[PDB]
Amino acid sequence: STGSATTTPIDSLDDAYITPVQIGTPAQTLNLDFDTGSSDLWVFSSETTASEVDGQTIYTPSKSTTAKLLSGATWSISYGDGSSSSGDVYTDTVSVGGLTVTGQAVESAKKVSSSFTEDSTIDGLLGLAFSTLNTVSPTQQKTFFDNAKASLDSPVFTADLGYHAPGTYNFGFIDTTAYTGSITYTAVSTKQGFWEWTSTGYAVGSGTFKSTSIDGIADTGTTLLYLPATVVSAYWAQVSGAKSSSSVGGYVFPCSATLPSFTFGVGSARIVIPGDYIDFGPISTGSSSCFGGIQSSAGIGINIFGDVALKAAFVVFNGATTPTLGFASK
Repeated sequence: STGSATTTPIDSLDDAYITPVQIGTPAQTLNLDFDTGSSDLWVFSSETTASEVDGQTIYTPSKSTTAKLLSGATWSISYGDGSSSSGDVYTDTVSVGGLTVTGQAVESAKKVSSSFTEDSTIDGLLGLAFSTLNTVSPTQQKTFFDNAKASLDSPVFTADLGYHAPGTYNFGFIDTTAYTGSITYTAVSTKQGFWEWTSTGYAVGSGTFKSTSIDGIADTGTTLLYLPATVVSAYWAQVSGAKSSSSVGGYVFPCSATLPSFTFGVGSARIVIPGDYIDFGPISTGSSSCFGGIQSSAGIGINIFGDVALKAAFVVFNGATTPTLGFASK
């Protein structure tokens, strides 16, 4: 089997991407944030504290003839950005782009943090990291991909995120028309539960490539590119007037600037992020100070190849017995 679904930016900045997901019988379609950095499929629901729901579409398990309470199971998750959610668990039928999993754990939120409430466009998350990170207790549950894998034509999914435009998540096949050149594959460590890999270096603009190992995670659920402070300083030094602002929370730059590109290495291959992808616009409405899309990972504890990086590539998440990651230009 295969599946193919369009993923759409939630706003003009590509802060996140939503993908329609069919849950239950008859189908209830929710728009979920596909997140290769986590492993829970959770949704706003009829059980979510009413004051914490503000415009989201909810899953109502009592209206699904295939929903079953997973007795005794609870979940609770905290994300790198400080947001969180928790609740109980149903199993139900879940379909993405024509690919159907029966008996998928659907984690129903009883509580969500303010960041989730305040974003009316995201109805929940669909985790695509390794199932070892799944938070359901006392019986850990599998991701949608893990459940689908054996049935897929090939045990892979691909992320093709757009810049200020829709893109595609495919399951079970590689669309050879969706990228240019060849896909370069690179090793993955699953030791921390992530799609963790090592970039071979970077360049700023038309500058020389610096060969250096940068361990990080491919994370569709993180907006920005978080890299070591040395790398980030070298980038922003090429933008007149750019500076790190402790009050704003990262590097800012004059909105009148033209940003240089940023290149990262994948083996001997190179992925170029155009400068415009690094512009996250005014820090507040009407400001001439703009927020940067490349930020320091210092104090996150891990480097994160988030959407800023991934949207410059066609990315293969290869879930074979020994997982790997593939990157192609597009």
